[PDB]
Amino acid sequence: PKVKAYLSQGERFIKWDDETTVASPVILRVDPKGYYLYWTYQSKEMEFLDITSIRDTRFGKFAKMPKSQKLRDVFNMDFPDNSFLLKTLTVVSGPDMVDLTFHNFVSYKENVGKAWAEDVLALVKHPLTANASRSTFLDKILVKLKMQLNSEGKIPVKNFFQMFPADRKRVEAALSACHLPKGKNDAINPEDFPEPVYKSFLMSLCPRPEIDEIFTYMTKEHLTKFINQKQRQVQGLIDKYEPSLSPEGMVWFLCGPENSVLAQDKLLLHHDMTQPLNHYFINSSHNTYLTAGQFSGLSSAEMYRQVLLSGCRCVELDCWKGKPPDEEPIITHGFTMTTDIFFKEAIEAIAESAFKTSPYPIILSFENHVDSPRQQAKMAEYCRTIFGDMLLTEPLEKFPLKPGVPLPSPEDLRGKILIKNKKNNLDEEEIKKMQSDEGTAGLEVTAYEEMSSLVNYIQPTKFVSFEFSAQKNRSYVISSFTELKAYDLLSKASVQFVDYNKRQMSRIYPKGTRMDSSNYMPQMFWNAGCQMVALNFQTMDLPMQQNMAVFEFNGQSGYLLKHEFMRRPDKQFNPFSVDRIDVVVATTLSITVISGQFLSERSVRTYVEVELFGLPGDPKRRYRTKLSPSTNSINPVWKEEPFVFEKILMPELASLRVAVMEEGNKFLGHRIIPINALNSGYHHLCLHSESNMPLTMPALFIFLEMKD
Ligand SMILES: [Ca+2]
Repeated sequence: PKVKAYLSQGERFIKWDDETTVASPVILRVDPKGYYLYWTYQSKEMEFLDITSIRDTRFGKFAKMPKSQKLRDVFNMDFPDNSFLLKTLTVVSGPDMVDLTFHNFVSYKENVGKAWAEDVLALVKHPLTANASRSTFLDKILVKLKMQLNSEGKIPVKNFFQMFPADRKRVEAALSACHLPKGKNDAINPEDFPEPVYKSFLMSLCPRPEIDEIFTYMTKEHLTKFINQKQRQVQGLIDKYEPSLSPEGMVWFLCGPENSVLAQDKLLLHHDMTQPLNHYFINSSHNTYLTAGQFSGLSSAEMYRQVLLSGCRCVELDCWKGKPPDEEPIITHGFTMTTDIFFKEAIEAIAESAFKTSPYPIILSFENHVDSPRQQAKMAEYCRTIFGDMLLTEPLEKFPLKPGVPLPSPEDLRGKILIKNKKNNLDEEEIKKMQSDEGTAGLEVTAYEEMSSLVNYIQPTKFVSFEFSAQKNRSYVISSFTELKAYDLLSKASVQFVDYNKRQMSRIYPKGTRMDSSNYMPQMFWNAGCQMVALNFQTMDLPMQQNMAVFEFNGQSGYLLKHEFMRRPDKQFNPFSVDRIDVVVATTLSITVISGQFLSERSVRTYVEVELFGLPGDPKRRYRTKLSPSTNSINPVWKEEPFVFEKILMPELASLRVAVMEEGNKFLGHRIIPINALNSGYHHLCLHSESNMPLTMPALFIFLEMKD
């Protein structure tokens, strides 16, 4: 995705901060490679923001507004017919959904911020941007080093120490090996640090003798043999990667884009999007308005923006009456100490962000406690007016709400918002039981005409039995279960649950005892064909690590087509009891964890954990490498046998977790990858954060092999 020329040429803005009240003129740019959004002050200083760190961009009325009187005067915000809203730009960045930074800009020229917002987000959100080769992430480092210059236009040696902080002596030695100065207060001409010199620097700092071991120099014939035998035109690869094929040439080849750990086409939108809505796994958030714990902490409408921007397609609104003297509907976790937001604010947030990154339909799960015709009427009017044409207010002509009629497809409902709401306890012991399980979901109130009229394809009803649901044969009825109730059902009525999910929707949500907003592991519910397995997006624990990872695929649309046997009515499937037909494309996966590079910002021992998520009958062994030989985190090499996952039964449903840890089990980076997206051979596995964001420094070198 090429960086448009105007972005690299730059535009004039005033950058402002509310906490400091400082407003400074800047030129804003994206570098030609699209690694950094950066701004340059009049005094020549620069600040950089990784493109991969950007979560959203906002223009006009959606941008952040200056709150201090000092800044309001500067921007003439107390004036009739001012052009301030034609000048505002906000860039939102952060390592997860909650820890957000707002970078705020006001353009000198009118209207330019719209293009900046749209084009920058397009670069950030392209499924391939985060999935570049190891070489690209290494290049990102080089570009930073060469752009962050001192007063004399030179690279301070201290910037090398900051970039590679684990071992100063080794950095000094690598600079010296390149005939560059290594003095603490020395500086380097950027002209003396082109790509080949950078490569030499890396080879000195981070030697790769484990790659030299594959040479058992290469010619055309020998390298062709390697590519055809191990990795599952050759002279052109030598010309591209050989510095003078040498060991170093092989290093760069193996770090290059010709070698991809993923079948990258699978990151793009590519699933059949024309099947009934309930034939997909749907990315789903629980108690979306909460930023932290379930019992206390801030509620924020910003959570709706954040989850929707990551392709979440099902969110939750817990609606309550205003607290007298207030008479305006609010969103909060009832009977707790969580803060309140206005219902209106949530609708405004959803309307803004709903289709920015995915065009496919969203479902709003209302948990309604507003036992007021007036306040329900306000709720319904907010939805109708703010969502406008986005709101699905009536069923589609092709899909009437009658027995035997399937749900419409994601494609049939492109750009539509669907409302899930009802459509037309007392003592200490009972309270405790409810709090431990369904929580406030056990306390919903009757819907009146205004709210009822908005409900069509997602009608919640009390579950009776799978037999009863099958008899009634209504695809437009949804059943919701706590993790506890659904576990009881999937354990005791597995086949019936899968069959239910071929016709109707189920939504799963965390039990009430999880007051710290911990998550349950989603796999067992996906295994039963459950579509909306709702998790707390503010908690990037293992469940969310998996959720973010698997939903990155299919364009981060928030929809993944379920396995054929979870869809077609003529093949009964039981995830606990596979048959001959189920296992037709079973595979055995071997992964060898060979070595790691720049794994930590400090010298500490490290190890790698590997496991598989999948069916009950899938291989359950969890592997760990030994600790690294020493506290060397620059280039540890392990001496491990392949980790074998024998008979992955239905690879489409399985994912491989590879997680890198410091001694003590402190997270450094990970990947969770659907089995069918993996390429075989020697690869440099670039590591992601808990929230699946690409990390620049750390990588693993691995060998993958798959057999029938
Ligand atoms: Ca709720």
